[PDB]
Amino acid sequence: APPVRVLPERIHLHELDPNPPGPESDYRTRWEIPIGLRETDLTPAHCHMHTNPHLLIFGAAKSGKTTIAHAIARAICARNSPQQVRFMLADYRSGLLDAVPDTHLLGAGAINRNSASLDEAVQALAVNLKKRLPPTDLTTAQLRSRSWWSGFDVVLLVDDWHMIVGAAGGMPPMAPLAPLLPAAADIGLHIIVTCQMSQAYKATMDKFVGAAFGSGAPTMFLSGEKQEFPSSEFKVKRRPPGQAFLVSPDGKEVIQAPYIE
Ligand SMILES: Nc1ncnc2c1ncn2[C@@H]1O[C@H](COP(=O)(O)OP(=O)(O)OP(=O)(O)O)[C@@H](O)[C@H]1O
Ligand SMILES: [Mg+2]
Repeated sequence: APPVRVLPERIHLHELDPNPPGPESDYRTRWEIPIGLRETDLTPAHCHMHTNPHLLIFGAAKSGKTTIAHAIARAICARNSPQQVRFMLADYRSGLLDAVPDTHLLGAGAINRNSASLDEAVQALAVNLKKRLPPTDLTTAQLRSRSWWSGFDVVLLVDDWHMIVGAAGGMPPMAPLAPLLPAAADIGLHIIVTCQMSQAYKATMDKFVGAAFGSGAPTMFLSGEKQEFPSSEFKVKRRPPGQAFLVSPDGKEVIQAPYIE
């Protein structure tokens, strides 16, 4: 009678990521980010952010959204120096002060806790990021190689998308950045967005989260009520905190996302 071992209800980031490679490594190694422990083998699943730049995290109340975003930002910072990565945060509920060490923050206005701050920061970011757009001049050998510009990748770490949408009036938030999203891989842009499950369905059809979702961004479906998001592809159901059905074009599987105090 074989011994039972199930997906543990709490896995620390150091258990998921005991041997992180460092800034010394190449781009591919620096952006192979562990995001959780698979139920099938207690082995890390990864965000291949060197190829698909984004990650979406959907979840009901107290399902672990903020902590997971914290933990994944840490795994990214373990792999990348402040010359290789910079973080801009949307943190309306003010829970991500320590998600990133102040060495890796994108300037003095990196942490935005309200609409006025975020609008200004997103304006400045889009102006800077558009400078990295690929010319039609160059050769496709330079396209995947991203050789026409050098600098840090930008991670847009966005907690509680539903609040940003609600506090934006009727205007779309991230309007300056949404047009650049098709070129995210070419300009080194990564968005990591959490959203309450009750609004995540509406979010999958907007121009920011929906652009990443419709283009195959890996998506954690944490605990939620099936009727908030009933599409049978994803198995939206009540889950322990941190447990998620991870969906990408690369497959669908149950993971335990990392915890961090
Ligand atoms: N990866 C995880 N694994 C297990 N438990 C977790 C994990 N992350 C968070 N938790 C637990 O779940 C609780 C809620 O965590 P957290 O605030 O991150 O979720 P949330 O979705 O941001 O909640 P809120 O609805 O307040 O925004 C915490 O008390 C924490 O102990
Ligand atoms: Mg939260």
